[PDB]
Amino acid sequence: DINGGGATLPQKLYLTPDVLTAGFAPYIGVGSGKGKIAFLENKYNQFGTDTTKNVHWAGSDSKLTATELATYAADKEPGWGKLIQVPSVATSVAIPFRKAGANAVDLSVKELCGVFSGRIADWSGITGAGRSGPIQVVYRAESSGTTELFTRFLNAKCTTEPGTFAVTTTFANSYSLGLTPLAGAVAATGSDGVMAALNDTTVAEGRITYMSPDFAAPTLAGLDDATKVARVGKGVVNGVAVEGKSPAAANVSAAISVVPLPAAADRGNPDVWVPVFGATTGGGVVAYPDSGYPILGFTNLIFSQCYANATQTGQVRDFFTKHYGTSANNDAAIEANAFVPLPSNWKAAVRASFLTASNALSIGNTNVCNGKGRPQ
Repeated sequence: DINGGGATLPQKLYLTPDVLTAGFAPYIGVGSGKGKIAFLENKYNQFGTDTTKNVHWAGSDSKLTATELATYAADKEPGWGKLIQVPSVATSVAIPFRKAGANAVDLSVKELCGVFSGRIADWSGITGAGRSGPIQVVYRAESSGTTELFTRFLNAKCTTEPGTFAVTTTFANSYSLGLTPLAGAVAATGSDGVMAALNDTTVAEGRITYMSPDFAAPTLAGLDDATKVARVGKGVVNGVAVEGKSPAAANVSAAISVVPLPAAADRGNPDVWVPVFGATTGGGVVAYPDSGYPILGFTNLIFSQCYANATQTGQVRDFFTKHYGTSANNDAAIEANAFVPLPSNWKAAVRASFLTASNALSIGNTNVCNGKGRPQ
């Protein structure tokens, strides 16, 4: 079997029957940090105790770092082939909370920033929410791609707090002044662990967090309940008050559709395949959108170009053919789990590099993978 795991943000998608195709073992959700280690170092111990198994792929919503890429290129690539890093689906980052009230909770970006910096410690500081009492932040204890996607937004947009947020996979390391300004912030492990803490009725109401939209509510409809999942984007544009949007996929799809393709000449560099958002467009960075739901990003796949086993090679190719297909694809399942399919031009680009047999980057390319590949 082909073994993968990593990011919890999309784990329920990858666990849905037939999203992963023949040969793929059930996906093991353990966090993006562990997913990257598992793949880069071939350490199945990050997935489970049966370390006779080899790792074949990972899900991650944390980008591979310069050091990770360079180390793999030097240590593993000569014998195993190039790694491949590609977007899987696009996603919002939802803000679920436990605080009763008939009023819609609609955070301005400034309010969001204050909640997560500690500047706003009481629900009464959220205009229009009709709520009062302490806010308690729940965050991911471990190295998390959800944290990376969220802190990338805070870094770009929270520009008038006392401190600043660094982009990181460890939330406790993000704010320059630390977590100390927050009173009783709670760390939990996994998307599921954070939601369990958020939903814990043995403690007082008031908790809030950042979350995969597939976990942030029991069903898609729940993402539109602003008494449980915050709208984000409240403000004033051209002199007129505007409401924020829910993190429903429909509210980020327009922004995703116009994300530029990875620069053609550099498509041999895995770093260019994962777009990141930022304050302004330029140098490969895509500006966070001024319309729709504001907090978005990509979750990604990490594979090898080459596998020692020919059956596994074909099975990986069959998965790419489905996941990036023009038709007979995973898009209905992607949408059903609160995510945004990749645009057609993105699917085509992924296929043209990693599937089309003649391409030097293609999975199982006979000239490149001659005598090479990750162990079965």
